[PDB]
Formats: sequence, structure tokens, C-alpha cells
Amino acid sequence: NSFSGYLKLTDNVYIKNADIVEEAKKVKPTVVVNAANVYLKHGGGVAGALNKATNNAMQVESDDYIATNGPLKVGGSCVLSGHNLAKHCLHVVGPNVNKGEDIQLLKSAYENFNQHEVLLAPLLSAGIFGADPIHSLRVCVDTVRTNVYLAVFDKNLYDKLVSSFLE
Ligand SMILES: Cn1ncc(-c2cc3c(N[C@H](c4ccc5c(n4)OCCO5)C(C)(C)C)ncnc3[nH]2)c1C#N
Repeated sequence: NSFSGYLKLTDNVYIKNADIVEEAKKVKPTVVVNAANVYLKHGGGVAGALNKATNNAMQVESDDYIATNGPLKVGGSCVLSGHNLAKHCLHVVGPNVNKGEDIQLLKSAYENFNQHEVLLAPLLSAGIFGADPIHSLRVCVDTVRTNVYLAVFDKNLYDKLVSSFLE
């Protein structure tokens, strides 16, 4: 858990302008969070990037999990192998408000982080999932009680998030 160059926002939330994949390779965290969908199909965005960094091992394991257990619920999660990126990957489904899912489920989504003492994570429901990223950061800060290190791979968004937190 050798996190470096983060800005501490609260006693348990840290943030950095970084690619979560590159962070996972450097840090070797105990848990990396995947911004997943309910069928664990890592087809693009940050899920596709984490899967590609495992040379598709994450996708094969995910397909096997879905066959036995069925899909996740929106707001839910599962723990699978971290492969070469972490000890464990916590696959979390935030709501996709661009597809009509309820933004209130973002609190349920961040509540999954509280089962793990230290996590490397992306900003849930942001990007093409359509949530307001400032609102996602506020829900993270108000919900997560364990130690979370947020990697946001966009300097423009990072600066807007920090300037909002510090108002
Ligand atoms: C080809 N490639 N290599 C690396 C990455 C990469 C993306 C990425 C990231 N994306 C954030 C995010 C966060 C929650 C998302 C989402 N995206 O997409 C819908 C699902 O929910 C965002 C957009 C807000 C900055 N955040 C952190 N590290 C990251 N690495 C990619 C891609 N794509």
C-alpha cells in the first residue's frame, strides 16, 4: 500500500490525478476497485483497462463467477482475485444514470468499500455512467469510513474536484 503523491481531503479520503491501472502496478494495493456493470463484462473504460492489464484473466474469472452466482445488483459488489494488480479486486456497480438507474444507489455502491480497510478506487458512476462527479466525491466522503485512495485519470476533472472540496 505504498501510495505516493496523493492529496489528503479528509482523515480517510485521498485523491490523485492518475490512471488507476498505473497506480495498481506501482502500489500493489491489497484491494483495487473496478467500476463494473452487473454482468461483469469489462468492455471499455476503466473496467476494460484493468482487464487488459491482467491479459484477460479478470474477464475469464468474472464469466465463471456470473455463471455460478448470477449478475450483481446495481449498488452491489463481489470480491474476486486482484491478479497482477492487487491481492483482491472489489467489483462495484454504481448506477448508470445515463441508462435510467437511480442516483440514490450511489450511496449503496460506496458502502461496499467499508468492508475493506484500504482501497485504491475510481470515482463511481462518473464518466459515461452520467453522475455529476462532484456529487460522487461528496457521497464518497460522507459514506466511506475506511481508507480510500481515489485515482482520477483526468487533470481537468481532478482540479475541479479539489476546488469543490476546498470551497
Ligand atoms: C484505455 N484506458 N487506460 C486506462 C484507462 C482509465 C480510465 C480511468 C478512469 N476513468 C474514470 C471513470 C470512473 C468511473 C467510471 C468510468 N470512468 O467509466 C464508466 C464506469 O464508471 C473517469 C472517466 C471519470 C476519469 N479513472 C481512473 N483511472 C482510469 N484509467 C483507460 C480508459 N478508458
